[PDB]
Order: sequence, then structure tokens, then C-alpha cells
Amino acid sequence: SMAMFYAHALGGYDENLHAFPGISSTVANDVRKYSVVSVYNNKYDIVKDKYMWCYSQVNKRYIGALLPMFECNEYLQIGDPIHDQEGNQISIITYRHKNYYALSGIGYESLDLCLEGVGIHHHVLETGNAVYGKVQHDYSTIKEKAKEMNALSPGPIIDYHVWIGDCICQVTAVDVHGKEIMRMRFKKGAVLPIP
Amino acid sequence: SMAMFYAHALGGYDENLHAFPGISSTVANDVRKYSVVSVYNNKYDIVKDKYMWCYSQVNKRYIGALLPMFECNEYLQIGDPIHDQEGNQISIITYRHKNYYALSGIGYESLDLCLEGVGIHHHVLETGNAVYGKVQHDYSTIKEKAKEMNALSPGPIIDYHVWIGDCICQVTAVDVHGKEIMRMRFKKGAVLPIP
Ligand SMILES: Nc1nc(=O)c2ncn([C@@H]3O[C@H](CO)[C@@H](O)[C@H]3OP(=O)(O)OC[C@H]3O[C@@H](n4cnc5c(N)ncnc54)[C@H](O)[C@@H]3OP(=O)(O)O)c2[nH]1
Ligand SMILES: Nc1nc(=O)c2ncn([C@@H]3O[C@H](CO)[C@@H](O)[C@H]3OP(=O)(O)OC[C@H]3O[C@@H](n4cnc5c(N)ncnc54)[C@H](O)[C@@H]3OP(=O)(O)O)c2[nH]1
Repeated sequence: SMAMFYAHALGGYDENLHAFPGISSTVANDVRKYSVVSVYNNKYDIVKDKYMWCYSQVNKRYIGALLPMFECNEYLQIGDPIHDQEGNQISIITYRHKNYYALSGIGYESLDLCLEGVGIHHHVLETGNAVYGKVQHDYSTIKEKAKEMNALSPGPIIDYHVWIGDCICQVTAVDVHGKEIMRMRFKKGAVLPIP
Repeated sequence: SMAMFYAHALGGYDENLHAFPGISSTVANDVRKYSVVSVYNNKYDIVKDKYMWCYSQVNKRYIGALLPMFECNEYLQIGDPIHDQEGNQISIITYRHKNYYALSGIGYESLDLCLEGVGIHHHVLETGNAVYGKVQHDYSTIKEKAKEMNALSPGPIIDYHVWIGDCICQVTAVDVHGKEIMRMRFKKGAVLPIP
């Protein structure tokens, strides 16, 4: 039966289907393996070694992941089918950053959250900056901040912070005092979508 | 002057130094770029496309990461220097899995936690299994469990679970009801150390 893809931005989230950033689908395509994709008889190259951090928030559920992206100067519409080089539909158009479009599916490093009670914020990580909790700065400032917060007892997580940089991505969680409760690091460079 | 490396297992953790699994160091070596290392003038090959999830727990702080590993049939002792091909020390022996040794430093995807109040548990992710919260099972069972828990309101995180598989690694966090509050996925296969 035909593979279906529903755009979350058009109210298409379905908990029974596979969940990717901006997409609920009846199939689960591993989109890491594609170097070329097709949209309406036009071929586009997947960018090597830089990705797009994409996320949707549907039904108090956060669905984020590092996705492959391809360069296309033409305007493509949300929901347009994306094909492989054998005519199979593998995704739909979702997110964009200037002339780059995300290829959503089973992609790279991902973050899923239950959004009730916590907040989430997205930042561009400036090159050369280190990250602690809800702040980013030069290494020495961050190191001194971390040592200061070492005296405090950890409280419950209230906010998550996503840091998207040219060489690395990170996700931190803080309590009400700004103490870093958790840090994950994704060793890839990426960009954020532009609405 | 001279790069220093201190083994956490020998009480060497220092908050003022760079922190990696099992190591506090005065330098931060990016160990992703090495394909061969030297220990006692003998060369060993870094394993392609499979890694070791290593962690130490020091001063109520969890320091884990996916690290490169190399195959060595000889016995190497914790703290023994690891060199590159040019004779420079880049790391020390830390963790082992039979004939594989971790190369600790700035590695691949990482997880840092504040251990006060929450617990952390490590699991081998069986091939073909999906993960929800504190359980791993076939896809249909996991989807059905997730939908059941979708009705519950999320509570505070009390436990983290690390899932190390042959093709993927995941970290989830659960509340007291077993509801999944958070999921990160690392798109790499790995093994756990054997004590
Ligand atoms: N979406 C997604 N992104 C990835 O980057 C990725 N990498 C691997 N996999 C695995 O592919 C198999 C299915 O193709 C699954 O074994 C999946 O393993 P898993 O990643 O271990 O998660 C178990 C399911 O459980 C899902 N859930 C998690 N929370 C919920 C929820 N509240 N309601 C409904 N479903 C939930 C979770 O999304 C998931 O199911 P879906 O594929 O249908 O999305 C991925 N899946
Ligand atoms: N350890 C480590 N593992 C990696 O896989 C990695 N990938 C990149 N980097 C960056 O390298 C620069 C320094 O080499 C830093 O900019 C760092 O970016 P960042 O990872 O953004 O910075 C947060 C700093 O701050 C550190 N802290 C975090 N919590 C504490 C604490 N309680 N006490 C003391 N320090 C703490 C945290 O470990 C850290 O500093 P350290 O290197 O000294 O470990 C890594 N660092």
C-alpha cells in the first residue's frame, strides 16, 4: 500500500504513525543514506557534513532531530513530495533555511521531550563559545560559572536549551537557579530553520 | 609545559581540568581524528564505525561519551599513556571490553549529568528492539506502551536509562510512573565496558 506522509504544520500529527520532525508517516525512511534527492523532475545534492536542527511541537510532544539538507534555489511548498533516484517518495518538504531544505525521516541525533511543565529554547551557538546551562561564553567564563554552581544542590529541571553551532550541537537542562542538570553533545555542525 | 592526564579511577578528578570519561587532563585532545595509536611502542588500529560507551561518576557528576576504541591483545594497565604515531601522548588507558580499549578525550556523542537525587542505569540494547522509558521491546509493544502512557501527566525525572546497541544508542529519562520524559538518540553502534 502507498506510503503516506502527513505534515504536522497542516495538523497531520498521528500518534499511531512514525514521528519525525514535521512529519507523521506510515513508513520509516532512513534518510541518512541519500546523497541526491528529487522534487518535481529536479535533482538536488545533499549537503555534506552540515545539517539542519528541525523540530515540531504537537500534542505536548517535542520532536527534534539533526536532518540532512539539500540546496535548492527554487521555492518549494510545504508538503511537496521528495523522491529518491528510483521514483519512490521518501519524505515531504518541511523546513527551510534560505536555500537549504531539510530531508525529514530517520535522520541523525535526535531529541524528544514531554513538554508539559518544562520550557525549551533554541539558540545559535557562537563559534568558540562554551556552554553551561542557559548561557554561552568563552571557556574561562563558563568554567568559573560551572565551579560556582557546584556548591548548589540540584533542583528539578524547568527549562531545556538547544545550542546549534557550526561544529557542534548541545542540549542542556537547568533548574530554577540556572544550574546545569544535564548536558548532551551532538558532534555535528548545523543550522536552525528560518520561518 | 607537559600535558598531564589523571585517572579518575585513581582519584584524579579535578574540577579545574578538562573532563572526559575516566580522565581529567590539562589538555583537550580531539581523539576522533586518529585511526592508529601507540601503547609501549606498539601500534593498534582504531575500530571503524563501532565505539565504546564509557562513563565515570566522580563528585556527584556523571561524565559519559561514545569513545573510539582500538583492538589490543596485550594487557594494558589503567593509566598507561596512549600515544599517536609521532610519539605524543594523547590519552591514557581507561576502559576495556575484552580486547578493545577506549581512547578517551574529546570524542563523539556525550552525556553529562548531576547524579544527586536521580539514578542512572545501563542496558545492552538488543538488536531489533525499540525503547520506551525503562523498557525495550519489539516495535508494536513499545508503541502500545507509549500510547497507554500518553494519558498520564508527566512527573519529575527520577531515573535515566542508557541503551547501548549494535546500530544505535539512546538515553531516556522516566518519572515515577515509568512515563518517558525525555529521549535522545545517538546514531552510532557501541559496546559497554567490562569491569
Ligand atoms: N521516530 C524515529 N526517529 C529516529 O530518529 C529513529 N531512529 C531509530 N528509530 C527506530 O525506528 C523504529 C520504527 O521505524 C523504531 O524501533 C525506532 O526505535 P525507538 O526510537 O527506540 O522508538 C520506539 C517508538 O516509540 C515512539 N514514541 C515515543 N513516544 C511516543 C508517544 N508519546 N506516542 C507515540 N509514540 C511514541 C517513538 O516515536 C518510536 O516510534 P515511531 O517510529 O512510530 O515514532 C527511530 N524512530
Ligand atoms: N569535556 C568535554 N567533552 C566533549 O566531548 C567536548 N566537546 C567539545 N568540548 C568543548 O572543548 C572546550 C574545552 O576543551 C570546551 O569549550 C568544550 O565545550 P563545552 O562542553 O560547551 O564546555 C563546557 C565546559 O564546562 C565543564 N563543566 C560542566 N560542568 C562542570 C562542573 N560541575 N565543574 C567543572 N566543569 C564543568 C565542562 O566539562 C566543559 O569544560 P571541560 O573541558 O574543562 O570539561 C568538549 N568538552
